[PDB]
Amino acid sequence: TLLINQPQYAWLKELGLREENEGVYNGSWGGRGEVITTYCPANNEPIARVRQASVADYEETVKKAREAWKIWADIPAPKRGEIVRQIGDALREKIQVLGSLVSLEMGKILVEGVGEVQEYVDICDYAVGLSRMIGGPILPSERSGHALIEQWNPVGLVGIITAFNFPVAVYGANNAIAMICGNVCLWKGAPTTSLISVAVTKIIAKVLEDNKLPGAICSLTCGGADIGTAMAKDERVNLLSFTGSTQVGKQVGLMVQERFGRSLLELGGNNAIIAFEDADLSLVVPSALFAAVGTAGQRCTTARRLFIHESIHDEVVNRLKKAYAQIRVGNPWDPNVLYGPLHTKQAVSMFLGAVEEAKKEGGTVVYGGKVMDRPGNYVEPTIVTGLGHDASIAHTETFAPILYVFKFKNEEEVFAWNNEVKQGLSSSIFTKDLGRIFRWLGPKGSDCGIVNVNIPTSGAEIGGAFGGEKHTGGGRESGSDAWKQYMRRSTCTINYSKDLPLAQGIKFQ
Amino acid sequence: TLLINQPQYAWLKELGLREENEGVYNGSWGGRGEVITTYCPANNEPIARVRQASVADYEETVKKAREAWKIWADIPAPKRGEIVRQIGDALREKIQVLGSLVSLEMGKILVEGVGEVQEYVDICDYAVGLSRMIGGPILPSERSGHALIEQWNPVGLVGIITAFNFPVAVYGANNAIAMICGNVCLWKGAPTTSLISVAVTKIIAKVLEDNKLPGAICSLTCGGADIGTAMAKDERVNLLSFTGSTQVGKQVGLMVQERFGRSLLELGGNNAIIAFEDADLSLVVPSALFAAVGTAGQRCTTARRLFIHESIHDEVVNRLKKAYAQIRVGNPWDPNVLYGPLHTKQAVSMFLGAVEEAKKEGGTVVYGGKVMDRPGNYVEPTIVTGLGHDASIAHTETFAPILYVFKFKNEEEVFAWNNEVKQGLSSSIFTKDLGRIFRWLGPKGSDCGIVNVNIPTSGAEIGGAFGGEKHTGGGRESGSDAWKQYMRRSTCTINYSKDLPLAQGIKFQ
Amino acid sequence: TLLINQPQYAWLKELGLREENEGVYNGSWGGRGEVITTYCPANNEPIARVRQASVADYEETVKKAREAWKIWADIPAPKRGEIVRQIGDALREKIQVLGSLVSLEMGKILVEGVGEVQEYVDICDYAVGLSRMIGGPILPSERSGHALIEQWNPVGLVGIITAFNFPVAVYGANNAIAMICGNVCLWKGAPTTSLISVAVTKIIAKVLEDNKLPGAICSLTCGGADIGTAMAKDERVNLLSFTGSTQVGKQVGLMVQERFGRSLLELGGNNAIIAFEDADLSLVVPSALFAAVGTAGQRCTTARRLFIHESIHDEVVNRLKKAYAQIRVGNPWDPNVLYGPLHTKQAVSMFLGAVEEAKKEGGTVVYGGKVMDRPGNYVEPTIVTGLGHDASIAHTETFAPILYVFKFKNEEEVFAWNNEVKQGLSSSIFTKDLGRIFRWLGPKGSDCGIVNVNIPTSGAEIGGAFGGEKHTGGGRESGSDAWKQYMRRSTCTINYSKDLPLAQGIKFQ
Amino acid sequence: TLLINQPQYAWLKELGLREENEGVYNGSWGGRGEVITTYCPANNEPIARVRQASVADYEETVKKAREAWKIWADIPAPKRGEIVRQIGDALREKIQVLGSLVSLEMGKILVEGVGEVQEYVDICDYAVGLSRMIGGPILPSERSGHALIEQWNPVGLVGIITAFNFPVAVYGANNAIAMICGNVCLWKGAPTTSLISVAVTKIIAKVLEDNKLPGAICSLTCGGADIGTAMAKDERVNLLSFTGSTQVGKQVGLMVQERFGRSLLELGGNNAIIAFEDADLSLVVPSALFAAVGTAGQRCTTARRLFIHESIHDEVVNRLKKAYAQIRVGNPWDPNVLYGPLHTKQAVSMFLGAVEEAKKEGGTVVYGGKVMDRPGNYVEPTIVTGLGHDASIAHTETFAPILYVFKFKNEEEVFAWNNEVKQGLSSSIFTKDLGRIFRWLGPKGSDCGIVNVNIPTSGAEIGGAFGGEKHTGGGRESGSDAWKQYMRRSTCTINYSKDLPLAQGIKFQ
Ligand SMILES: [Cl-]
Ligand SMILES: [Cl-]
Ligand SMILES: [Cl-]
Ligand SMILES: [Cl-]
Ligand SMILES: [Mg+2]
Repeated sequence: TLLINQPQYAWLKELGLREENEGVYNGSWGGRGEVITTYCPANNEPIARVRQASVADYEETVKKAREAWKIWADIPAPKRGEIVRQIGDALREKIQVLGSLVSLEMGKILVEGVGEVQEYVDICDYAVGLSRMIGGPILPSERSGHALIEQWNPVGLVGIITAFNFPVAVYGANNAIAMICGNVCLWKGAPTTSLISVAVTKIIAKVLEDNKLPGAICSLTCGGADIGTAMAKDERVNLLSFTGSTQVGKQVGLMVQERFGRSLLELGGNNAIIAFEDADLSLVVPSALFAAVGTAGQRCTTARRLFIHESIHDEVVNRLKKAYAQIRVGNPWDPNVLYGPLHTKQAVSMFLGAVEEAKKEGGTVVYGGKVMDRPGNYVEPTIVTGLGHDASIAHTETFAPILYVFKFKNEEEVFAWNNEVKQGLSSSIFTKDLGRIFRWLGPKGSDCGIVNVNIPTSGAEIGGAFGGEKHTGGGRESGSDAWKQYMRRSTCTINYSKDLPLAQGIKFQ
Repeated sequence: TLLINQPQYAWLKELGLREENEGVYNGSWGGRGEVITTYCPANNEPIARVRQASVADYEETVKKAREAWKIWADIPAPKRGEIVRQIGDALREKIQVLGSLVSLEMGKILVEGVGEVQEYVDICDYAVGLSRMIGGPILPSERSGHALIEQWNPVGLVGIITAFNFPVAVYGANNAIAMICGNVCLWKGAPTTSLISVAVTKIIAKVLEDNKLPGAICSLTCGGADIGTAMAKDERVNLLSFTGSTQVGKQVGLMVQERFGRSLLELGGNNAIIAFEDADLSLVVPSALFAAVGTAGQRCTTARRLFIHESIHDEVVNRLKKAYAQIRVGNPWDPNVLYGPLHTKQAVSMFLGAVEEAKKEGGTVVYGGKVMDRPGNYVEPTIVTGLGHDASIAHTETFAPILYVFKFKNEEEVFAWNNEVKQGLSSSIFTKDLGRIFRWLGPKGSDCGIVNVNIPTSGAEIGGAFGGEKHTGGGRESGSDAWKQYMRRSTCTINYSKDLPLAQGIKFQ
Repeated sequence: TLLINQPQYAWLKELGLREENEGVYNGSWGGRGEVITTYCPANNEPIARVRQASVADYEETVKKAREAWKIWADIPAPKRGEIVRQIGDALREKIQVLGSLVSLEMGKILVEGVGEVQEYVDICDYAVGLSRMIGGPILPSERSGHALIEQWNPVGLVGIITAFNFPVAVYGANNAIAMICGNVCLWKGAPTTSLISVAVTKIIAKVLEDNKLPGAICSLTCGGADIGTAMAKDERVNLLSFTGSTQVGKQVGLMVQERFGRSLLELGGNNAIIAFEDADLSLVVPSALFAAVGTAGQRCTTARRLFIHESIHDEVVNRLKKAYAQIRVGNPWDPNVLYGPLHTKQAVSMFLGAVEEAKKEGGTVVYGGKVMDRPGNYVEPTIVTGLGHDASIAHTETFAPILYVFKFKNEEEVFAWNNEVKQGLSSSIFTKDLGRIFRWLGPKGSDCGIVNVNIPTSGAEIGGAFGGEKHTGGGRESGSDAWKQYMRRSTCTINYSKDLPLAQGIKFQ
Repeated sequence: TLLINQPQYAWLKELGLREENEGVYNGSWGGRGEVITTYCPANNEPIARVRQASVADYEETVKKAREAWKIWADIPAPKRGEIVRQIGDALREKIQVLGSLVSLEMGKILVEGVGEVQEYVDICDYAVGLSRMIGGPILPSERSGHALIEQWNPVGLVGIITAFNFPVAVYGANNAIAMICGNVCLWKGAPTTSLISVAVTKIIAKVLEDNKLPGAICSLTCGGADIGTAMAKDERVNLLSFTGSTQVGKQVGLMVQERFGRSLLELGGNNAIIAFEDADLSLVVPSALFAAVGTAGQRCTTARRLFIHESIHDEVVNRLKKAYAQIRVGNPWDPNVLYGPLHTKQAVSMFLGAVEEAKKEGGTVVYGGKVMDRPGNYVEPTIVTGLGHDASIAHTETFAPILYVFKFKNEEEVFAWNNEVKQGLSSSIFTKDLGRIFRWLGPKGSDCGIVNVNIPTSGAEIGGAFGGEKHTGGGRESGSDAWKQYMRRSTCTINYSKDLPLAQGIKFQ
């Protein structure tokens, strides 16, 4: 009954996958923990199985990774970049089958599965350039005969815990940057995307092996809360990068702080689009639709709140309704499909509960709101009007395609309503007004980590630092100087002179 | 019997101090909490009194500071820099009496009290430059017709909790940078340096008032653990900068993390000097003496571990003992005095406790070890030989002038011994060897935030970022890009084109 | 008959000026060249005399400056910054009388004379911050056991030749930055602002002398084309910063290039304001008036071309005409005056010549065009319509308040018309259109060094790099990384390892 | 008799070369100028022919390149980076045959021909990273309601004139950087490496055409001084990057300055190695040998002056002589060969002239000094002792393997002797002394653009800016912020507020 044993899924074996897969890699493959089966969310059929990490596997792997670091940190950063360049090429060679696996096991449409691998590929090439650039300034000392230099050095072992919904690119953004910065990595992906984690690790492991480097430089320990909690408490994990829910990330952040470790937290979002009276509606309507229903509403950057100026609210809602009806639903890997399943049946339950709560709280479902009657975890993309902007359910991140629509009149109030929630990931205004745009970008504007104009809430690219504020946790990935989170700064004074310190009346020899 | 009522301390009134002083400033002066008397540690005589903050004082002050922020954040950063320039000049005008007050209330020698004010003065002038420079890059977007900009904006209210031992400069470093970054400040200094906090706040208040700015931009709430804990828990404190012990800072860090605030932690040190066989001993011996006994061993950067190559260990110890015997002890304001008292009577008891534990664990006191028979909190500067490097007492920060001396043979082991403690603030090697110097600066070298060569563990200047790693807490102050900790980064994509997104087969209006 | 001998102008002595002044400073004051008398352009009366540099003076001064450099370059940059900080304070103390001298000898209104000194003061404070920041990155070498560092070091002697119209601030921007970068300076100002040059040099000389530094660090050799040509040809002048006409600057550039020196060229402008149909006309009209008539049209950044969309052309011209009639003319040191005299009688004659040329080429004088009926070099601020945008006189920089007005219809054509002249200093558009703004800032937009939006052509501040492209010469002053022009870059590889190169089959010992 | 018509050289056809090759590419291939034949310097046999550019070819190519720029500058920099990435891959695929062509037509050994292609490959990958990074800062304006941004835009057409001795990598460093900065390029290579220029252009043209981009983005006009002089005088060539002799580059620099263009000059070297008394002689002797004789002394970074402390001078010379005798001479494609021919017979004549001049100026040839009796342009690598450090011939760059050896005693004199020549490219000291190393790197140290320690004068890598000072011309290539030379800076103030300027007593409408 496993999909991997059916001839039409034989392409899975191009990624090195089998009926039962080892979920631990440290140079050798293994796994003594519980065996997990992952399921295709489009049809609820089992794909294949992964043997997860026991405690003993975790111990063995952390030790091997930290021994590997002694070799890896001695490799000049540009030569570490060459390894990352080869990882990029190795991903390129498997981009179609890896993207297909992302679609099969996670459930996003094929163009987004492929696009996720391409993002990892492109971050590799960015990191190759960074590998010749990272460092700090040489500064003019106030002391004669002294140099003053800012050095940056790897922190050591970077633990990377990732979420189900970007099962390739979040790891990749952390991996590429941590690697060129001289760190070794230990990955614990989401249990429901274990095959993706194994497949990516097979690709990287071959590059490391072909370059005669210890594979534990990019270690893997598949598991769930058990392994993740161990990483959060483990003093040997010098930096823990955690992408996931605010609820879990809060506890991870506390555990890392308890041991004076470093954490990089990429947590929940509740992202608003604001359409002012002067907005180009032919831009607003498709922008809101694709940002709200993309990935079936399961992006951290998904648009979940849409504020529309009262003068245009009804027209925008009507136009969105007509466009929602045209969304093409199907298997996520099938041609021209725009909309696939939610990742789990529990996500369907949370969807239904939020729709019910919105209705009981005075909202009107103007489109969608129901489960779809087909195999897998499909729900209708949903638009809710009439709720108060401070309704409890509107302030909650429900990881599903529910778009709460609100009216506003004035700029100051709607900026405050963007900022009033606990999350702080992405935000967008649609307007032509020059002053409003720079106020939005200013100290009295959006409080989010991503602050966009005339592009919706998923508007981000690898050249910038990606992340959020407030309960989104404060970490950054990929661009700008995000690399500094993966290294330790030292401020270094070098006395190269023959000068002696003042004796201060003491008779020294 | 208050020193401020005695003729030879009449200079205290030049700072605006009187017998009983208001310890709350938010534009108005007040203080309805407990009245604290601070004492001169050189003679245990009371100086004057300060009315501390009640809960109601704290609440009123936080609200007024956040109201002032609405005004302050709208002032262009270069004009904020002009205010910080005037603060610098106002400190210059009072540098002698303020330095004298540091010597009187805190107990460090006069040149260091004056020197502490000078560092604040110099940070002000550095911040004036920064006020025309802070910001982020404009990046090349991959998207046609889009701009990509990294913006930086103030976090809002920066709470600043400071230690007794640098009662002017730690606050000043945070104040000057936080101000040009567009933040308002709330200061809670050490209770035993309350008069210093009041005096500094009087200087700043006059500058703000002369510029017709709300005084709550630089608010003061004197108090102890009650006020500091409230700040740690207060969601209105956007960044909490904490300088203090690791024990207290750990709890502050956890409380801030619990509420997804920002913390900047500057915690304990256990700083090593390492002298290799090729070291210039005429440089090593005075360097170690002044870095170990300076400020009576009460700098966070004090040298507390001295590793000496076995070939020169006995010679260096003998030379140190002969030099320690020449240290000039007396009132810290008297001319040519090098060595004053410890800050508190509790510090004297902690000193004696550590000396006893050192003896139990196998160490030998070769110089000092006892309380001096004189008024005030004077203890002998102390040298202990023969302890194992991993002795529990050697791994502890005892904030007293106790220098633990160790032998070593090879570079790899002694670098490891530098790194093996939980603290990670400052570190120094003395050597002539070019390769050893660059290895010390590299990934297998010192793990501290300050990594020095042929200058001891207090070698730092305002152009660099100041702080440590590990249990020193990770925060940075003053130079390089430390300013970014006082601001929030946004990555901003601006679509300025008339281009519409691809319709993806949906028919839009 | 000298103004300095009349009681009405006795304040001139507060600047150390006498009836006859030494125009050479190299630590000693002297001048064996021709004695020049400078005149007040508001009343054509002689002010006082300056003894200019002979060739022997020039030779002696260059030698003393280069000897002084040996001392100055050994002073740590932050301590050089402290000298520059004190220069800023000394300027502050004389700001009113020095600004008054700028008004008296050069002729601009008092607020602009004072404002020029204030700009120098604020550049000093900027440079104080830079003095702790200048330097380059430490980069990750591809070679094991090697460091790679980018160093910056002073070029040596920076010659500074300046124009009459900013007789304080151009020198100051070069002086403050060159000084913190470790260079010594040699100033040759405009002959007609010799008293200003002497007065500034007296202020700086006292600071240097008070700090026990050789005065030749900021040397002065007053003179005309002969001294300027000598500097252009002198291999001992490592960097020649030249501010002045394109005609003279072209020759200075060729002379410096012939000897493989460095030049920093700040040459002529022909700056355009473009008002689009959507512009705020209540912003456009005052912006254009003040940018066109400010300093009697004698700024390098003066607006000389005004392109107005055809739909609003007639209205904007009518509003400009009504406002020009209200310009208040008089002695530039009187506070109601917006508008002072031109700098020379020749300038008045050239104004008249340009007006006649504009009429010959088909232009209509709609306001002004004539000399004013009063003593001093006063001309009417002048507006000319009906010329072709490619009229010869419109493409010429005439240093007089003549504003040439043109119609346009389309964005691409008017951007091209902005760009079609040989000058490339400043440019401004007035518009509300977001896309037009970013196209103006982009690769098909303005070709100038200053590219402004809704602020006119004088919109610049010290935090940015100031300068132009094309025949404006390409140099930059003040902000961003302009400091790099005053230093030499080295890319430094340091092998700190014991590794030997591969023998490649050769037998070495 | 053409090598390309012989079966042993059929591999040349892998580069698309034939008996007679078009030497003009602008999207179409042509060439109506003179047909040049290039010869193998190892045996003086003709290889193949190239049809060079006539004036009409040049004029059409410049126009086509500037038309192509309209498309290219509108492509986002990251997407321009993607093109450069594919150029790197296309070079990778041809690296062996292209390296072999460099050895055949230029004459350097095969590992260096391949290594030159590899440097271009790695610059492409570095540029891919930079394509997401280039830009300037957003700065904090002193003006309320204004933004201040530093923009960078392409200059347009970058003409690239290259020397014979790095016929791939110099072009590639300029091409990759100019391309990601949004410029189109026009290449005129050395006439004696025309086949290399054609082969590289064939590789790039295929990438451009495969991407449906106009081929004139990377245009080629093969020719000699006629085309190069036309480029130097052509106002349509916005930046002219020139690599070549100081003698030619001086005139190029003057012609570009005459038209207020931009030049990037990479001119001659006269690079010194200095061996101090404490140097590692097992490091010095091989370092000096390989840096002096590598590429038969035809690197711009070749070591030409060797200063040895008097205490070790005779020993180092004796060891160098014994090592020179082991240099393996032969065909530069033969695997066992270290030393091939000079590039031309004129180079042989210049070598002989310099050897006899050195003897006439008092030098002694202690090794070599003769032409080799064999086919091709072979001369003996040569060592000359006994010249004064200021002998005219030692101050001249003779592009041939002649090493002039000098004694010295003290550091200050030998630093001055490094600096006393007109050239300023590279420089190296060998020493263990920490203070001497930092003095060498400081303001009283080396005046060159490359300043090395314990690595010889060819020690450079792509992460750093490459170039020299003084008569080396000042330009930089490849790393750090060298990219700014290929773009134009604008300083942009944006008033986004509704604020109007102060009326200054004028009543506007
Ligand atoms: Cl001693
Ligand atoms: Cl629509
Ligand atoms: Cl040898
Ligand atoms: Cl008006
Ligand atoms: Mg003139």
